[PDB]
Amino acid sequence: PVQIYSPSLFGEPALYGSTATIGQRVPVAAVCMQAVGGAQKVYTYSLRELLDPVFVQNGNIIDITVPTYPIYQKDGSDYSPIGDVYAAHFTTIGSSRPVQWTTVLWRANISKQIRLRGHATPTDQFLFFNPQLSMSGSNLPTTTYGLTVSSLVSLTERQEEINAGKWYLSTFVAFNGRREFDNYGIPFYLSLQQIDTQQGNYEPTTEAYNVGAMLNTATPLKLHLNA
Amino acid sequence: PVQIYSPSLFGEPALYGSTATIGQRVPVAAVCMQAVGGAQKVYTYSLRELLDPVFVQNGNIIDITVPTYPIYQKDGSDYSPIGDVYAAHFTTIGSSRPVQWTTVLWRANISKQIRLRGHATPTDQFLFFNPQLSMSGSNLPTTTYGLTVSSLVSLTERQEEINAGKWYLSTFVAFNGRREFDNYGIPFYLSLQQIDTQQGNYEPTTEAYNVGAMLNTATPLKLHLNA
Ligand SMILES: [Ca+2]
Repeated sequence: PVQIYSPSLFGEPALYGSTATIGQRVPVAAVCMQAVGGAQKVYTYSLRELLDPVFVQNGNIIDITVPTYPIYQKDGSDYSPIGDVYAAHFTTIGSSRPVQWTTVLWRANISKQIRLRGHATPTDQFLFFNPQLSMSGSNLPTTTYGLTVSSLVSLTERQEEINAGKWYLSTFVAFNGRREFDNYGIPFYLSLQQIDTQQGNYEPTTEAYNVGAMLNTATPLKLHLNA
Repeated sequence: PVQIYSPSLFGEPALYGSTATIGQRVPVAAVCMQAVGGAQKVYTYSLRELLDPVFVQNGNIIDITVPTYPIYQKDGSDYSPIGDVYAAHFTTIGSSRPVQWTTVLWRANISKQIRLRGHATPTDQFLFFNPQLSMSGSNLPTTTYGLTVSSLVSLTERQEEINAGKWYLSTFVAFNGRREFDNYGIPFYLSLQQIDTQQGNYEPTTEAYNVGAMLNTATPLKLHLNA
């Protein structure tokens, strides 16, 4: 595996999860990941710049760009490649109400405006594990994580800028979803039902740190290379 | 300036702030930072182990051990050294209600049980910038940070184990406090008043990520060397 880190931009949002499919509905415009040699697809609105990443393997800084699979945009009925994925990692978060989180590291190969827009009927929800300060009695606090699920919305049309050569994170998450496909052993999940916006706390996992689903201090990303 | 990152242990709490002083009251047992050329001191119960840290300076992994100042424990009236500080950084988060935050990287020089015990009268409060998913209408969410302040408590006696050779983070924070002293340029602030548990949101800063006051994705700590 590759350990990944980078300074964040001023006010740059943290990684999060989005869903945009209910029944047969799909978003009008979104970031798409289709399986190699397959027609299956998942969607996302997650697009996070890595301002200046650093890649580390087995304690040594390496150059990832010295077997990739592309990442597309869906723009209406028109899919188009926007970059290539170098590493990805998946993990199941939770027990009786699992959240499947797939993070992919990719480098844009075109400097373009990426349109995001949900289906006209509200279908778009967003997921985040918000770190909380937990106190039981008069002891040292710990960090718990709650699952924040936004209410259903129809994502207003918007333009997001990507630049050739830059690195980007993109999650593909699902709430109690199905195994749609996998790419080089990394599964990709999809859920098709509205998510109850009332959710409890989720026990932390060391893989949720690796995929970036739960924030922690000085904790780098850690994904599998395409192999 | 050194970038630091590390994988977190299973469920390891994220960096938080602690205050333990009101008026002339000081904790019974806590981690102490003394001015290199003075008798001034600040206190904390923050003590977070870095499982397997990596230090990066100007793009390259470095061995930071090849001018340090000690970090002590206060145990009753007794003070004793427990480690040596290799890097530190300071920043203020907020305008009308500022929070002074100093993070110090240090390596333990003894393996023993460190005593934490607040004053008998409640004096201990803890502070955390909890990352939140905020949504304005039907648009992409952002990450805001609220200021979680625990209620006044008297920290129950406890023992925290440290091991010589391991790396530990420790914060020294204040809520609209005074600059007690500085160690190799990095100021250390102290607050001597109970903190109102009702607080608002704090706008992001790049320094908050570097010192680790606000969590972000794949974002390392970045502290100054001792010079
Ligand atoms: Ca002693």
